Amino acid sequence: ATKAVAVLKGDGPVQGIINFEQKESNGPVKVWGSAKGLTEGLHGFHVHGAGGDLGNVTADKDGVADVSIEDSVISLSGDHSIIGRTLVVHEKAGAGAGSRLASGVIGIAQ
Repeated sequence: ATKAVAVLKGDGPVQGIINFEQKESNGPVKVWGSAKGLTEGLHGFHVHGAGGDLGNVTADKDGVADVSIEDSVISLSGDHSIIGRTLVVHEKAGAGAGSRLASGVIGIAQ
């Protein structure tokens, strides 16, 4: 694909949207967007399955994240295609095996 969207829905006020973008089959995916209704701190932000970790995002004192991560690992086409694989995010701000999540399966836009 060349575009895709992950609509984040979760526990109560936690929601959000995340766009992905790729130009050529082995180029860098650009992951931009935001999610709203969080707590203050860092949250585990990554794609589910093998090969899709995207570090963290910084929720501010309003529980809102802004995301702008270019990415060469993940891919819209190819074998490890994230199209269909689920973008999850921790509601619990910090470290460790977070359990209260908010998910959004990645679907095609363009």
